[PDB]
Amino acid sequence: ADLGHQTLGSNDGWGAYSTGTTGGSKASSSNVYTVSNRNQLVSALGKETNTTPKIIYIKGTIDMNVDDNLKPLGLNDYKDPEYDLDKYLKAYDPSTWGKKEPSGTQEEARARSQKNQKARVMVDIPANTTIVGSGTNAKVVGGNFQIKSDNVIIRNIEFQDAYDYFPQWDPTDGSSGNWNSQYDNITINGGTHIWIDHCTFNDGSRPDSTSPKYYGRKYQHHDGQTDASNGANYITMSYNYYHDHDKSSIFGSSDSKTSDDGKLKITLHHNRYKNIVQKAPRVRFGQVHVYNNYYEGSTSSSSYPFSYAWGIGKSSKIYAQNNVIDVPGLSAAKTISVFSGGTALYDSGTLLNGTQINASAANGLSSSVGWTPSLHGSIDASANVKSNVINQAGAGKLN
Ligand SMILES: [Ca+2]
Repeated sequence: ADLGHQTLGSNDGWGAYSTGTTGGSKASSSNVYTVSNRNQLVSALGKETNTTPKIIYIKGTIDMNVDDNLKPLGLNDYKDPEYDLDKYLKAYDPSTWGKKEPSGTQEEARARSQKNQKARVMVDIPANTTIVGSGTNAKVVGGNFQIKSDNVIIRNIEFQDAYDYFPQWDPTDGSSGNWNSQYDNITINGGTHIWIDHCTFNDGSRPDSTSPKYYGRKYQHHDGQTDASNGANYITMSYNYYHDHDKSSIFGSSDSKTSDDGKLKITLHHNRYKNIVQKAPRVRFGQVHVYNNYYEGSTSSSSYPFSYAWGIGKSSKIYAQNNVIDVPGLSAAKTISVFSGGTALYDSGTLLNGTQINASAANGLSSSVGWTPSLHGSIDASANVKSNVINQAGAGKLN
C-alpha cells in the first residue's frame, strides 16, 4: 500500500491495542483529498460527524494564520480594539500589581484577542482519518491540530511555529512568574488509537531567542509540540524529529486528574530530540514505553539549553529501554527530573555521553513500575540508536 493507505503495524506500540490504528485506510476514492491551503484543509476535514474513512494529502505549505480569502493575518488583525501591549505591561507589572492573577481591562482585552486567533489556528480532526504529507516539503505553519476522536494517523509533515500572538502573564507560575501561551502543534485531548510518525516539529522562523524578555522572563509565544491529556490512550509516536523548542511533550495535564490512571498508554520510539529544553516527555499516571530515542543538546546553549529529558511525575510508570543521550557534562542523575508523587522508573541500556548509566538508581527511585510492554517491534542495541535515528527520523524521509 501507498503512504495514504498504510496502517499501524499490528505490534507497533500501544496504538496497536484492541482495534488498532487504521486511520482512513478504508476510504473510497471520493474521500481522498489533496489540499494546499487552509480553506481546502478545513473543507476536507468537515465536522465531528464526518466519521467516514478519509485520506488527506497535504501538498506544500499550509499557513493557518490566514482569513477566508487566504490573506495573511498578523497581530493587528487579531487584536481586540482595547488591547495594548504597553498598557498590559504597565497594568500587571509585579512591582505595582503584585503576585495576583491579572484581571481588569487589559487582561479581558487580551483574552478576547486570543479567542480571535484561536478560531483560525485550531482545527479538530474527526475519527477515521489519515493525514499525510505529499513529497518531501509538506508543511503546516501556525496551526494546532486537536484530536479528541478515535483512529487517526498523521505522517510525513513538518509542523512549524504554533505561535500565540497574546501570551498571558502568570505571576504565580513557578518562582518568578512566567508568560504562557495556548497552542501546540498537536494536542491529543481524549483521543484514542493514534499514530504520529515521520513528522518534524520545530519553532520555524520564530525561535524563542527572537522574543524579548518582559519582567525578567522570556515573552513565550509557544507551548507544546505533542501533548496528551484527559484520558488520551493507545498512541504510538515513532520516527519523529523534535528540535529547537522549549517544552516538548506533556502526557497527563494535572495531578488531581485521577481518572488518567490506567490511561495515557503511549509508546515513543525512534524519535530524535535536538535542542529541546524540557519535558520530553513529562509524564503523570501513564504506562509509557520509551525506547530507541536519541537526545542531543547543550546546557550552555544560547537559544534552547538542555534542562532534562524525562519528567517523572505523579504515579508515572515509564518503562525505558536503550535510549541514547548526548549532552556534554551532564551527570547521570540530571538526565531526568522527579516531581512530587513520582517514585518509580524502569530504565535499561541508557547511554549518557558514551557510558552506560542507570537514571532510576541515581535518583533513588524504584524500578518496579508494575508492567512490561507487550506491544513493540524489534529493539535496536543502544550502540546503533544514534545512526538509526539521525538517518531515519523526521518528515521528508518517506513520500
Ligand atoms: Ca499544551
